[PDB]
Amino acid sequence: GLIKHTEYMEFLKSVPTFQSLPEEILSKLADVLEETHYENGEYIIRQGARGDTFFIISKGTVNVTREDSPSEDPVFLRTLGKGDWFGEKALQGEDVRTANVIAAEAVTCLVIDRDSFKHLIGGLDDVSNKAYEDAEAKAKYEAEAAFFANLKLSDFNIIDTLGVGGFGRVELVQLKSEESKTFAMKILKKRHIVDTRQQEHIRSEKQIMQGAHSDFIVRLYRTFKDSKYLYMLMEACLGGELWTILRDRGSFEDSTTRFYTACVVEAFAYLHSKGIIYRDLKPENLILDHRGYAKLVDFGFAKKIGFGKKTWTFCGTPEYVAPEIILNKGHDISADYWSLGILMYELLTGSPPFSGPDPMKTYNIILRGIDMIEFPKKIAKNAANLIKKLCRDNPSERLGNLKNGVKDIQKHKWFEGFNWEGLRKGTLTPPIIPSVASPTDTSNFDSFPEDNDEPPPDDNSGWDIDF
Ligand SMILES: OC[C@H](O[C@H]1CCCN(Cc2nc3ccccc3[nH]2)[C@H]1c1ccccc1)c1cc(Cl)cc(Cl)c1
Ligand SMILES: [Cl-]
Repeated sequence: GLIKHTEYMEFLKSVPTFQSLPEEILSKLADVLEETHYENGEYIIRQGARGDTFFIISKGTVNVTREDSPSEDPVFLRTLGKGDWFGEKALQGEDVRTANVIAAEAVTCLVIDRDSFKHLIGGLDDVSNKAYEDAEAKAKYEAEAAFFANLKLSDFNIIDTLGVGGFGRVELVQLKSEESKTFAMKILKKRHIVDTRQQEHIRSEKQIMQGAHSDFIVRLYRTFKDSKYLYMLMEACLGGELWTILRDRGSFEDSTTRFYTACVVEAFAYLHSKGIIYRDLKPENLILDHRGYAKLVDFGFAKKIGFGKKTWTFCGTPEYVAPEIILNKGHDISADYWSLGILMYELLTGSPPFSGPDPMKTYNIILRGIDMIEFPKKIAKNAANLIKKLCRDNPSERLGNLKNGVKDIQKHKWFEGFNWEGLRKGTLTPPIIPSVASPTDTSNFDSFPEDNDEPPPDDNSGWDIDF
């Protein structure tokens, strides 16, 4: 009735994930949630039983257990209480139960069967169904952390090397439990991080790349650590390094450059919506996937910055540094729009616009401006017009940092005919289609010799505590 319905309504509002949901759904749940009771030691669920009902705990506690074999004692897993739940696989179709749920005292559950759950599912098209699908997406990422949190470096095999540098190297790893699942394992020498004073640069890289969920940014699942190296488990983008494709091809066509520039625009639009400056854009920071879709890979120089505030660190490759960084005036999200203009220019000509024989000479030609450079005939009138709008000296006057934000870059003449929606959907046909025969295919990468040198010194300082 009305009392019991409001009591279920007031209860669901106190449950961690169910409180964020619309009132429509909460009332529809409270109409069909049934109340079941159990005394101490009573089995709510038995392992191996076939079931169609989900349970939320309204009163008491239960003890979740599981036996891994017939002739092996049952293992204890956890103790759930008020607001917790269990049995949710039963709602998709999976009948067989994989763990025993025993009552620890007098327990009361609010229950819903698969049929009743499946029929409540079918509310308002984009009103009720909007926040539900977003709540189940938001929920999946804590479960992804839990999956990777149980693994160890010992659960992986090295397939082949993807990259090598002074930093360490990127190895293609294969999960032992699943031969179809491949990841890029970036292994970093800790003394190189300490020698370069990159402790916080990498501490922020972990925080940002794990927090990010863009199809235009390489995913970072988790990290590991030992006394010598930091290990970073990311997604495998087997399409190849953009800087090698650009090297092998020399330069890129207007249409080819457009697709890659657009992939960056979406990546930036995501980062900028969270107050994150990238600051490291250059062909080296881009990697294609097996479809030929580009993603940003290194977040070493990226920084989370509050809305309306500036940062003052002087870093980055001299050819991509914005004027406000050089001038020790502050800088924000708007420096990434400058980098987009520089990236466009190099992708179309094979060489960026500002370059001197050393950093200080390069910084002098950047300060003279984009208006002081003659654009080759190769660069199309529209591409050149966009590069000049993105490379304006004043960060306030810059395209992307004006009235409409990143939509002003998206809406530019150069982008007329560009299917922005098919790019976000993944249906737009890329310009360079890579040949990836399997998840273990590193043929789109350079050949790297095996590390024969001895390992670096230990580092047990403790700045790696979070890894
Ligand atoms: O699958 C059932 C679905 O799952 C619940 C109960 C089980 C956990 N999950 C969150 C969740 N979704 C995941 C998807 C993938 C991996 C882990 C995940 N955890 C919850 C949730 C909460 C709000 C919106 C969507 C789902 C459910 C949704 C709602 Cl709104 C109401 C009920 Cl009674 C049941
Ligand atoms: Cl993603």
